[PDB]
Amino acid sequence: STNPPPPETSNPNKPKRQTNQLQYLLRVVLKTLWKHQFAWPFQQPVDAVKLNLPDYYKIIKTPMDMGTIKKRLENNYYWNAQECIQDFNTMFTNCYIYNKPGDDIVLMAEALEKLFLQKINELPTEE
Ligand SMILES: CNC(=O)N1CCc2c(c(N3CCCc4cc(-c5cnn(C)c5)c(C(F)F)cc43)nn2C2CCOCC2)C1
Repeated sequence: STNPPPPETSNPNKPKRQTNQLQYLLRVVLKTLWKHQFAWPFQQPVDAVKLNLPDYYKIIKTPMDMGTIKKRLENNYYWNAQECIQDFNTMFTNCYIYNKPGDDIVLMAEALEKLFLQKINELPTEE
């Protein structure tokens, strides 16, 4: 099997805006998670081809990763902060759906999600 194309990251047919919450999600949330010791499995789409996992995209039909989230934030793809937050949650849920609980990949996702929830609990009120 090939990999699927990555999720769409740009759409010139929908309106664009910048807000302080989206700025916070790119500059504080994404930046802090990206530099984490355990970020590297989530920084790009799961490469089922290189990792020889033929059933990954048979099980995971809504893939998401922090490289896509990065690109969507940079392209002003999100109108609402909640759209981005939902993408982060999809990434974590995909990991918990596919991977063995208590094993290395899941432990790494849990560490990132804890940090994610801490930063989101400090999401600034709309400017
Ligand atoms: C968020 N990532 C994610 O959800 N994933 C899906 C499942 C997965 C991944 C890896 N990773 C990730 C870490 C790097 C890695 C490296 C190799 C590898 C082996 N040799 N070389 C040169 C590299 C392999 C291997 F499967 F090919 C797998 C993986 N494992 N699993 C499964 C875990 C259950 O058990 C079977 C493998 C990603």
